[PDB]
Amino acid sequence: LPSCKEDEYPVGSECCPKCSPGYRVKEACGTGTVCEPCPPGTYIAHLNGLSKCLQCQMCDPAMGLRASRNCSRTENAVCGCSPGHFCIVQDGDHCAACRAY
Repeated sequence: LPSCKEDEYPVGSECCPKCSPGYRVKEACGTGTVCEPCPPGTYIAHLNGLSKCLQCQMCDPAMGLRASRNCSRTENAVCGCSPGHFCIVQDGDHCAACRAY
């Protein structure tokens, strides 16, 4: 009847622990869950009840964008502007669009 805790997600009639950041679900609990590392070029930054990780953002310099932070398992890559450009469309720290000076 009561909800799973935050570290938990629902499986069948059970409430099973989530995988730590950088990990995807290998097999559900039944015992807790057995979490296994994100594959290369993917990540997850929060606790995870998924069997998939998130694809990393990449930075295409043919659009005047350069990686300001690299993609790890616990954090996504963040894009910045390549020289000669300034950012015109943002999402916090990630620049999604550049204009030439």
